[PDB]
Amino acid sequence: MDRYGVLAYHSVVDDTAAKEEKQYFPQTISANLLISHFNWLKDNGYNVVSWQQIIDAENGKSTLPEKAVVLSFDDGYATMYNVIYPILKAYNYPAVFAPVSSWLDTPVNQLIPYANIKLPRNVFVTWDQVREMEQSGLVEIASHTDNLHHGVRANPAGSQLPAVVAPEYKNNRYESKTEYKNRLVQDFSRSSKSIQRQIGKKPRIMVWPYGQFNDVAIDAAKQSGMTHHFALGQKIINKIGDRYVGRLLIDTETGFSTIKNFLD
Ligand SMILES: [Cl-]
Ligand SMILES: [Zn+2]
Ligand SMILES: [Zn+2]
Ligand SMILES: [Zn+2]
Repeated sequence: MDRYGVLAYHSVVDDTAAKEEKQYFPQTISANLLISHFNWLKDNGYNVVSWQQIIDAENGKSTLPEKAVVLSFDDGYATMYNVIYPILKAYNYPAVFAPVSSWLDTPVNQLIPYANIKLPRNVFVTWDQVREMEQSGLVEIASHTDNLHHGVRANPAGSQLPAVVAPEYKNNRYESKTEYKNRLVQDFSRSSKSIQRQIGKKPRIMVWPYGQFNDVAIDAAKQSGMTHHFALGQKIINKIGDRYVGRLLIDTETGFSTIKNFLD
């Protein structure tokens, strides 16, 4: 066919504990739930394809199988390497991984400023780990911004919005449209270079933090080679060649009927 679905995952842990009170990051699920999805896909005729097969399809080099599905993992959590990757290898499932590049670029001796707190560097993967995963041929490296996976103050009353989608209010004023666009263009361009130099491939997908984007962000990403962009459930079916790619956001309540209705 000419259609494909996309699933969006974040962290995956061995812990089967109920998660609501455990202080993980949002949308963290259990490895059992992940396996259940991986089993349900293959036992229902869904074929996991790599991003390369998508690109090969749009370029008229090969066709996709029926009920094509892409798997995607956001943020750069060490669980990508420690929990997810062994499972991808066991299933021979490829995937797209979107680490925040300034998090990875943080030296091992430093914490990562993250809203009100500072995180141990090994919450996240190292670049050695990313190289190994990419070299397997199973994992495509996408961008998830360099350092725009945070909020900015978006008004004088102290409202905070994702940095990608809001001119910043600081020094008692709003960014100019030109300042705001510049902020996205340079961050995205540093992300592309940060990934390229470790990995050998410029990323060719932008994955938006929190699913949120706009026209300025799209054009900023496009300028650095990321015309394909991954959002969340604001679009369900993707056709070969689409720039705007929708995804299902996975959470601990995502059961088979949820996945089925989406992929239907
Ligand atoms: Cl997301
Ligand atoms: Zn099975
Ligand atoms: Zn995400
Ligand atoms: Zn994210």
